[PDB]
Amino acid sequence: PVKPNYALKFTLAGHTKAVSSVKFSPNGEWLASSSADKLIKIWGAYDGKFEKTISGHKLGISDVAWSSDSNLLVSASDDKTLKIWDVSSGKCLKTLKGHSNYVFCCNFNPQSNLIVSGSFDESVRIWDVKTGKCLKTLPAHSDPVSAVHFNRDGSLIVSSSYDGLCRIWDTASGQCLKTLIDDDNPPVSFVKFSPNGKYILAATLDNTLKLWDYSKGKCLKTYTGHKNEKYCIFANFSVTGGKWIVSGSEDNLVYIWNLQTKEIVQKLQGHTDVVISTACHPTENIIASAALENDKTIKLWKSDC
Ligand SMILES: Cc1c(F)ccc(C(=O)Nc2cc([N+](=O)[O-])ccc2N2CCN(C)CC2)c1Cl
Repeated sequence: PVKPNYALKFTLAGHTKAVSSVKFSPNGEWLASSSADKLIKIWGAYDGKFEKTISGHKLGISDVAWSSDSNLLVSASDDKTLKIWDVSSGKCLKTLKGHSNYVFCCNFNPQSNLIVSGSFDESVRIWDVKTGKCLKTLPAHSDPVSAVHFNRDGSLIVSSSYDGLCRIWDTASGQCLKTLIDDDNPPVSFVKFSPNGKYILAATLDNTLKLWDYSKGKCLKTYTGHKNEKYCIFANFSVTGGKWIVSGSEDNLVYIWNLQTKEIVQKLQGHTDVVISTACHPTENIIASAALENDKTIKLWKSDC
């Protein structure tokens, strides 16, 4: 339809400090969350039912990501490591050591034989999942790296940084293939490829989201009306029903825009602190949102379209 009708269905409480990231498993069954409380929690994606806690990091966790088969998780921590987890057993399979400071972001490639990470140390690292060895260290940026993401076939990596740049990397060679810069270079707080891999969605700490044609190297859409000047807030493409852009905001709301018209179609009220993370379910019209220290809860919202 014209607008979605997301309504609050479940509030997931359990973390005792700020929640940093929420991610749906590719198979749609689970939600994983990470927190400053050093814990990963697993929850039912459709019922919000608490499943289990996964522990081991020595400091707070900034991000979590699923393998393509929904069996593994990778986490990125202030303790300067990433950990690879077998979700079913809760086992830490590997600890990925190499970054010299806080690890902020992580992702598996589609094949899930590789992990990419970004750190406060200004590097992007590519890791082998099976051995846990660092395969490449990319001298990616001149300030902390806020996000890293593989494209649809894993041949490219996009990275964003407080240095105001988005960079595109060849996975195989580690070569920088593109540096994206618009009219200014405010800190880039988030970036990801579109599902089809033709565009990149990037957030900057000037209350702006932008859709880029990275190949042409041109900004196609701009999304505004939300508050984002301090925190690295995750954004998403919603594609299960109407085509939306979804993001958290520092006014405690989840914002939803029409991708094409750039109009705000919904604002979701409920959280009591900054909404730092949102996720969109892979097959159903379900959004997960998570908030910082004064809230500590995760919310599941559902729409008919
Ligand atoms: C709750 C919590 C932690 F326990 C640890 C780190 C963070 C955090 O702010 N991570 C972060 C830091 C920077 N930075 O200072 O350059 C940039 C990006 C992130 N994040 C926020 C969480 N997003 C899922 C991943 C990237 C957060 Cl929110």
